[PDB]
Amino acid sequence: VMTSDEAKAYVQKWNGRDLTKIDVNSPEWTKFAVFASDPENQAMLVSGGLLVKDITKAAISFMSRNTATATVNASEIGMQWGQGNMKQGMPWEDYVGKSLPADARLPKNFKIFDYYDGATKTATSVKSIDTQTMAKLANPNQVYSSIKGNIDAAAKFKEYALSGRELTSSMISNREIQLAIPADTTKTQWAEINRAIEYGKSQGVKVTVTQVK
Ligand SMILES: [Cl-]
Ligand SMILES: [Zn+2]
Repeated sequence: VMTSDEAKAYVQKWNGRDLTKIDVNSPEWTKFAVFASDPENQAMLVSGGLLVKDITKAAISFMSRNTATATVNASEIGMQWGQGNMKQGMPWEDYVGKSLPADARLPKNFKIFDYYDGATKTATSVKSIDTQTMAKLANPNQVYSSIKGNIDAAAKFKEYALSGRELTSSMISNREIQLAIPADTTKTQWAEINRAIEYGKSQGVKVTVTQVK
């Protein structure tokens, strides 16, 4: 996690340089982008004078970009937003199921994960978040914390054995979350989503996002 010292020195280093030379997979860019988009640092960076710098502006817009891996029509996977779990979460979960191996689906009450593929040692949790509720639209950091909770759950998992079937963490190499969001998700919500995704990486959890319109 980036300290003010580190952020200040990083900004100084990039003054008057071409920003296209920035490796957006480098650990330092990643840390700075997280630092600079975390809104508990906004007034800090603004009134501190770091926001006038191109790299700081570039970090913010980078974290606000749409990082959805796919876009799917709700009407084609039997899904609706905001009409209750049966028409939202469950069709989402079945749709993910059709794209994973035929052996992968875990029993209904299995804890935390929904799918597991032994061929790749990949355990998958399936989630949907309606970003268009009055709460999520008007309350900063709720989208973030919701995804964070899912991430920590997935990383916390050690072992679950239910009615003759068990999965242990020694057999989980990849932890993934397949997250669905509505396509009218806002720029500010995308910042939260990307911060959550990056936090996912540090916990060894891959968060993949599909926009459902
Ligand atoms: Cl456990
Ligand atoms: Zn489930």
